[PDB]
Amino acid sequence: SGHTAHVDEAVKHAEEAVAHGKEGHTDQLLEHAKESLTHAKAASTHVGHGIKHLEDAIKHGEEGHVGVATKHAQEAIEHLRAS
Ligand code: NI
Repeated sequence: SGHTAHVDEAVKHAEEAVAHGKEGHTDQLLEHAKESLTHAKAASTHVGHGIKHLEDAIKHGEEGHVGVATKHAQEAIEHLRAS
């Protein structure tokens, strides 16, 4: 897709990852963070910050720290929305 659609899908999935994370839905946050990341990579400086945070969100999620994965996914949205 073009840049716009990828950024949009990256934001939407990151929003859904955040929403899952606040509910403690670790695997669902992971599923969406990974979809967000695929789109953010396909959209590829705002985007690069978003990618870094999504990668961090996935690492922390895989580590059982869904609060920390959530915050990183929120940070990714801020950056992706910047872009
Ligand atoms: Ni594309």
